[PDB]
Amino acid sequence: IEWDEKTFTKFAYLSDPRTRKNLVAYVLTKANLESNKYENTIVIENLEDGSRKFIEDASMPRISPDGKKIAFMRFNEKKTAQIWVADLKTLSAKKVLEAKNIRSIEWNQDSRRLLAVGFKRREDEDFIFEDDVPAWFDNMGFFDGEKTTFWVIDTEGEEVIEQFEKPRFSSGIWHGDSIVVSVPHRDVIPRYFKYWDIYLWKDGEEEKLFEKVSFYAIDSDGERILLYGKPEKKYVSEHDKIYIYDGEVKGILDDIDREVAQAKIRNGKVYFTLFEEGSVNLYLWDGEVREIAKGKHWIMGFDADERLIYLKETATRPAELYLWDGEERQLTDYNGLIFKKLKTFEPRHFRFKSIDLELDGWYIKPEIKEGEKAPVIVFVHGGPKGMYGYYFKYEMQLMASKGYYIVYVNPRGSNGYSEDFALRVLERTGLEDFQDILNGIEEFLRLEPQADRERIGITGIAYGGYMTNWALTQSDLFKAGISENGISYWLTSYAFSDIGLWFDKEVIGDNPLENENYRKLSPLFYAKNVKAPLLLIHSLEDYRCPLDQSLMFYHVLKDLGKEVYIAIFKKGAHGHSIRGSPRHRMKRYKLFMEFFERKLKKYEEGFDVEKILK
Amino acid sequence: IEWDEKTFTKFAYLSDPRTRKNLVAYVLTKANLESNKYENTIVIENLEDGSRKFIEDASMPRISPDGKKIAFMRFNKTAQIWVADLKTLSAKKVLEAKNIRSIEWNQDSRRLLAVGFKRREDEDFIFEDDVPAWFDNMGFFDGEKTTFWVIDTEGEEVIEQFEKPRFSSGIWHGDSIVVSVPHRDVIPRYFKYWDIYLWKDGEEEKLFEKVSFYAIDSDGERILLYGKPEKKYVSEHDKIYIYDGEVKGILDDIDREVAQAKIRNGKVYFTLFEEGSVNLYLWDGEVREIAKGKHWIMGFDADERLIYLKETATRPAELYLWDGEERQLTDYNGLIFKKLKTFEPRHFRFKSIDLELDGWYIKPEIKEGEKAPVIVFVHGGPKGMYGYYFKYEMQLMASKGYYIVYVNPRGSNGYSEDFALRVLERTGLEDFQDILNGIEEFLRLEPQADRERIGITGIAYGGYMTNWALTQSDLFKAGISENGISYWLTSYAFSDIGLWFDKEVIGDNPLENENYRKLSPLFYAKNVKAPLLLIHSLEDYRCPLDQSLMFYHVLKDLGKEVYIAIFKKGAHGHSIRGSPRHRMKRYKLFMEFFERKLKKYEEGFDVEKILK
Amino acid sequence: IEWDEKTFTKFAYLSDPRTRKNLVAYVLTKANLESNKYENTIVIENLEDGSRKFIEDASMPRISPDGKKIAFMRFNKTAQIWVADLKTLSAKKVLEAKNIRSIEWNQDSRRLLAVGFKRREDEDFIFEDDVPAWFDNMGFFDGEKTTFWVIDTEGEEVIEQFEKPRFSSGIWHGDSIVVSVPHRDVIPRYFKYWDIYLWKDGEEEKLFEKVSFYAIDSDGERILLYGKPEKKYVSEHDKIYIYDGEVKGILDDIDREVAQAKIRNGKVYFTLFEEGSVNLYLWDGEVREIAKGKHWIMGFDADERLIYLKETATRPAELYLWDGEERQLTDYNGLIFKKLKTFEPRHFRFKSIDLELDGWYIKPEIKEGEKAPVIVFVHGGPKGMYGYYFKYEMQLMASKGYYIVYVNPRGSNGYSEDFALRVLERTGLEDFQDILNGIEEFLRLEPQADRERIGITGIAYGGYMTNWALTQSDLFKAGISENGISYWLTSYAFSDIGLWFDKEVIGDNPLENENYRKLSPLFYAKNVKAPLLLIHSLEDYRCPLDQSLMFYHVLKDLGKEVYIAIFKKGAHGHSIRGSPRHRMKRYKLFMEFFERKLKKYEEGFDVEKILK
Ligand SMILES: [Cl-]
Ligand SMILES: [Mg+2]
Ligand SMILES: [Mg+2]
Ligand SMILES: [Mg+2]
Ligand SMILES: [Mg+2]
Ligand SMILES: [Mg+2]
Ligand SMILES: [Mg+2]
Ligand SMILES: [Mg+2]
Repeated sequence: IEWDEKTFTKFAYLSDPRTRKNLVAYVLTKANLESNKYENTIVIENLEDGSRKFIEDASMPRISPDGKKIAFMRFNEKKTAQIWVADLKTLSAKKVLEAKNIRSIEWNQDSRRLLAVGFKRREDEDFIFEDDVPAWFDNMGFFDGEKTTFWVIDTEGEEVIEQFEKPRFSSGIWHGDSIVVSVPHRDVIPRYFKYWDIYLWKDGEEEKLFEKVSFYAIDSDGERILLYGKPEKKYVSEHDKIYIYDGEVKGILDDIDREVAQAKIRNGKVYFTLFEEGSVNLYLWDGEVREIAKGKHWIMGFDADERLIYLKETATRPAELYLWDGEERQLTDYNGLIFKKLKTFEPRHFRFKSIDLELDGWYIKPEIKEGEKAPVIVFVHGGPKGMYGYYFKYEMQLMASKGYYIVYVNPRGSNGYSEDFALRVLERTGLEDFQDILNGIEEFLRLEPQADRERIGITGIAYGGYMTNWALTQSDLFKAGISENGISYWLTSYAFSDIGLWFDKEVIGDNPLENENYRKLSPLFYAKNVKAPLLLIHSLEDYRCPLDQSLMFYHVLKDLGKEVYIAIFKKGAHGHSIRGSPRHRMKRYKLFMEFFERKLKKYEEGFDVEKILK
Repeated sequence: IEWDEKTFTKFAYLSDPRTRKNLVAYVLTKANLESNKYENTIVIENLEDGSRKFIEDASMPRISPDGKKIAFMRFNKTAQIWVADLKTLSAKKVLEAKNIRSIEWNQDSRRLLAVGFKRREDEDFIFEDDVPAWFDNMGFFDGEKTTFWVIDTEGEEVIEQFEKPRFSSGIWHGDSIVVSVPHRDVIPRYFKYWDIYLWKDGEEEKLFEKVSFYAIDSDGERILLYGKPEKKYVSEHDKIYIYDGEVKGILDDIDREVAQAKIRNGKVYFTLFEEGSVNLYLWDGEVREIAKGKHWIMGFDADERLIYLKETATRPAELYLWDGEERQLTDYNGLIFKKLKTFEPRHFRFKSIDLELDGWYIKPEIKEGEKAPVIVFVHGGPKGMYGYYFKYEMQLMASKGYYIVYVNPRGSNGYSEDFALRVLERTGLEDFQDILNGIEEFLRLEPQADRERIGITGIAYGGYMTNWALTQSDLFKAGISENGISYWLTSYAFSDIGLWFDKEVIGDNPLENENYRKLSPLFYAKNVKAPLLLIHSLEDYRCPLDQSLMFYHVLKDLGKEVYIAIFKKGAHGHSIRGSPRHRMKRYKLFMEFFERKLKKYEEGFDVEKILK
Repeated sequence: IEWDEKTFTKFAYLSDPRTRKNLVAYVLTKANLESNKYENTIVIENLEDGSRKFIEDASMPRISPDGKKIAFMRFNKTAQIWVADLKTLSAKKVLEAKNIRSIEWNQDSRRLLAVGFKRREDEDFIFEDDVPAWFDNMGFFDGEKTTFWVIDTEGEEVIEQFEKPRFSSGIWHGDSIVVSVPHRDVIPRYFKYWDIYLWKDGEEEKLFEKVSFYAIDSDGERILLYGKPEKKYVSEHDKIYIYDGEVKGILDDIDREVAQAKIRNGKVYFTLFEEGSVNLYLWDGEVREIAKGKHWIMGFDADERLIYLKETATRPAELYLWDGEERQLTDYNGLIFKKLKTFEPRHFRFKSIDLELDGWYIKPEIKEGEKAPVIVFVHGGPKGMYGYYFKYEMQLMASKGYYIVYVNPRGSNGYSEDFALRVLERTGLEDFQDILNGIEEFLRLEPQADRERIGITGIAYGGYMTNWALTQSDLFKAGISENGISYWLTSYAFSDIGLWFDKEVIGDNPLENENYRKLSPLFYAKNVKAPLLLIHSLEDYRCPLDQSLMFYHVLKDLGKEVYIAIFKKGAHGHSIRGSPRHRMKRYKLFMEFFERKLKKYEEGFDVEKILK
């Protein structure tokens, strides 16, 4: 009906599509605000006639290759997950295995065995013990000396007939009757996202396929293994590509310089998506690269067996399921009725010149009077290699409905462009990519006289949050800001955060203990400069950008007599904005709105959370 | 009985002594390892007859001024104030109150003064508009404000309430309340400046503005202040003053710090940190020593009688009475200790730079022809003090065949104010040498100590000094650093006392000032060749997890041998104050790591096989 | 994967096959060690699309004759009868049922016949006016009578009920019910004589008076009877008969016992005990075989199809279909038994006294030039049979390096009737010789078997043989005796089946008969030279606890080395039917006891240390 902090609860969220023969499966997720829980329903849709059947309180659908049956997960309260198998015809099901700590399940070609990947920890009640690095990872909790577990599960007898473990952050996939195992390669310390060793495992014995390469195995058609990466990388920020390995490594993407978002191989054909200029598009490789779905949108996921299906999300609509027969046909409209009565604001794309480059930019125009001006919010995506674009961004439609101009850009370092365009940001953070945004703003103001230049706020999460702190220390233009799970100091990010030990050396430069860049590019040392009211938002479970990042910056700013507030969420990780409990997320949305309302649209003194939140 | 990780559970811990007339009240606390809980039993003794009655599962005893009745607390999740007639010990639930930090009797034996706090208390998120965002052992402030309740114990109602800013305190003075509040300039000045008000019937009058002391007690005629009238540094020795309407310092001739003190009918009882001891004195208009020697007086109370809790290096506290002489009231742990070997430390003086410093060591039972390894303890601080109190680890490791050694480097409490102030901005320089010197001198008096094996451990500042040691020195063969500091800058912007404490102890303009990076172990991490164990807890806001974890992460990035154990619960003091099962595990770990990385080295550390 | 105490939990156990039209249904059972529970899942297979569908946490599948619906039970302490539509498997709850032992469809695919029991159910005490006071696996009778309910599954009501004496049974015959009730003279004669009635609408006529068979099945024109018309000994082979109102025995020229039988459309499907095998046959008016080989057919059903469970010495049952050839329907354990080694027993013939006997032995993997210890297993009985079924302990111990050796002594099932009758009042005489002689022939065949370590073990009658062996012989270096017999007199008076069984197998006039003392191991106890482990369970009324405990106490009084393990739960059959955790402990115990007293003898058995 109207846009507010709850409206997101009214959307149907689709995820994790799967297909075999003429069947499609996916997960329907709702945010239940009353019970404060997410509900999951696997939907199984027959092609031809649109008929649906359901598996309630379940997720991770996997359809057996023979299309006779489907495997899934139910989660528990008692804190344990169960693996179930149901027959596809009647949907009667049985409980196969009770498994905690299971991150994935994949069918074998025989529609009998499953491959489960998971982890084991030390699990002492009173304390965690760590001999390795890092001590934690975001959304995974404290590693507590975690290792990777592999289970070959028989769904008939319901037993684990094979099990072995590997180092932390390994992964595996079926290759025929054998398993392809990717283990992060270790020199001084495991080199994550950089180098892997790859093995071929069958019946307790393995052989090494690759030594210290830059790619890992994401899929197999049983003849060929699909490799995701480059064979070798100078920078993890380099565009990931895809390779087919028959015993020779043949890259099919060499001519195309873009990063591969997602890929799957079936029957020698390879379906994959790319980041391009704010979009994520779907292509097929039959031995030539062919276009499938390309436009202003993001393809969130896809699967192909006899048929090709994918989820398509847009700037104004959450994902719906589509089928491609050689023409695109839309299979589901879940949110059709809600958005019939709900106004959406489409972003207008513009080009602008910044230094030596021409960049992409977008703004949303609220409804205002021909005789009046509107306040502006500048969003800055996480990164640096994140990308803004044609996906669905809640806050943006929210604030547009409330009368704000919405403006965002893809500064150098962003994904969706040339590899070089991305690498440029390296040890450049806060210099050129910040000018990119200021120039994007300026071109925007010129395109839109009705935007009031005197009220312009800025907000961002993660890297965006760092950019928000930076913007307030380095510029006079912003009347308000909201910084979330950001970075005020690069050094602690290097030592503290989950990925800090590798990522920072690359993005901020080497020799962190010495290198003066770390204090030079960090907003924390520029604190005396901030003249704007600022809200900091953080979450206690976020190991990507740890609590200190927000809290130090807040404490110091307060010591300098600045106006700043900190909201610390008791639960939730780095992604808590989208992934936290519905009630949590709602309160954040309410806070986000109200701050921009009282600090930007019209400035008023102080912030009273008790009175404001009701 | 033998010494191990479980041995601390067998001790009776006494606390919070109280007296009115001839009656004595105190708390008996046992650590139950099975139920993994602490058990509290209020014991009430008749000064004669030795007779003991009890109040089960309760604490915070307060005896009425008329000694007819006693107030106490029972904690569940809510706390309840109870009142029992002392004669039959029959009791009634008076007020059910969560977040009450204290209770005190009005002179009339009717009204109570209860000092709590109120917070925003949203379930999903905390919101902070003030500083700091948290305090160690108090949790996240979440906009905390101080509350004051005047409770009538008869009708059982709250007849008065008002609130003050965070960290405010109050006490009874006659029929009014003395309210001390932290003074605000930009941010509240904690431990530095206070405004003091006198409060009655809704109206207040400001007694003091921007003073370095606050009101710690009253006899109702006079007000006892704790602090100085003005301080250039918080690290200055805190003294006592009698305010009758004119401030009079009674301590002006003694340069020492007061630990504790109270006023009863014109007379002032107090304790001082002196050279590794805490001694009890009485001021009747002259300073007269009551209990002095090698020990700590951990608490005391006096009305018609003077009682106190004495604790020594070989023993946990017991209750003592003094008439003209000392008489030991209770032996709780005697039977147990009869069966347990105890080690008295040996006092020794040493030369460090220009000063003569105190030192101590404990000598194990050693084979006539053999040498023993050494464990160096560094106390919290900088203004903490080692001495004659009871340190579990020391006894434990002693009975385990280790040399125990510790010193009081400059900056330590218990000496001249200047002796303490010397450390300011000097952290890791002079005091470290003081430790290096004390060590040498020790090795000299004890040739039996094996210089080839010397370890070091410490908590908080002691943890920092441990880190510092392994970066600055090839002397130590291993270390255990608990809740310490690898980096001073974050200690400034992150922890609870950082904003002020760091500026004074480290330097001003922290963002610029290079001292923060120079005295910070994290930058010297390349220099560490000794195996290190890093210990932390998730609830400690004094020295946040970043201090231990960043250090551990960096060291691992450099290929050093290091380990980290992070306790899912507990604050800065979790080692002593953690849950029994928690504390035992830490003891067993502490124990095993010194065994395996120091006494006889070995490769790797397996916490699974080693714990059980 | 490796063989150990826990390996049995990795196998899928199928039971209770049923079929109608093109449909098949059976029960999948798994032993869950973590939850310590047995899990059942009804599996329904279509012979059309070769597909599976499931009914979770359920058993007793019964498919309606028209193939449209399936009835089943869910237990938990109640039980409930459900009905599901076979196409979608949507299910509705029909009747909440306590004490229902069986359910069967009427030809109308509407009504069920439930047979069950009712007792006195006093909370504090059981009261018994009949015999016996208890039955193994049924608990104490407490006055129990058999109850019969006719249930309409549409309206979900009991339309008909009546009751008969204890141990009565019934089956549908057309629209009527054939009731078999035990014939009473002084006490009911169980397993000897029955009276048979035809019951409809509250009315009954008597078909048979005091006959030695009862009614097993009906095709609605014909009643299948199981027994003989007249048996002198209950140990006589039970045969099958067809009653159209004249009685025709179909097996007359075959002297073998029928294990199971069913009748559909004038044809009779049945199994036979033959020489270690249980084989499937059909009778179309001439006996013709279906599945014959080294195997046991554990169950079967026929309507439009013939399906059966087949189990072998190396594999648990899998399901098969017979179209005129055998086709394997299920391999549940196939993947497991790729990675798990199994041992096919070698069959051998030997001579004993006047007979030629069957024997089997498993040869372990041995270091050549060295020898392996032996374990003789004795089957229950005496009319039990060893053979081609799957015996866990045998696979377990063979994998641990033991020879396994067992025989069917005279009195065993699966040979001529006279062969079975030979053992009567002979227990411990000839059949024990049969075992000794078999062992001797085996030692010849396997010179690598070490005759200086040979153990012996058995359950029930086999525990009897184990006791007997240690008192009657010097051959054995150790033994494990489970739920056996030391003293026959108490077997007769105390045990569930004693009053009839012991008169037939041991002898008549039990109180006056010297055989009861003479064949009892207990009276020879002074003879035992070999360490012995006794195993019992408190719930076994087949061989009551005194059997093990008296033998134990006596042996101790004589200074012998003996131990006793008493399982707090479980009946006679607890080794297989006990709770998974229970069964695991039993296995671990069995294994470790043979290891430490047989393979290499050591002093003492410390159970707290030996099992985890
Ligand atoms: Cl299956
Ligand atoms: Mg809802
Ligand atoms: Mg199951
Ligand atoms: Mg990448
Ligand atoms: Mg009351
Ligand atoms: Mg002080
Ligand atoms: Mg019903
Ligand atoms: Mg029979």
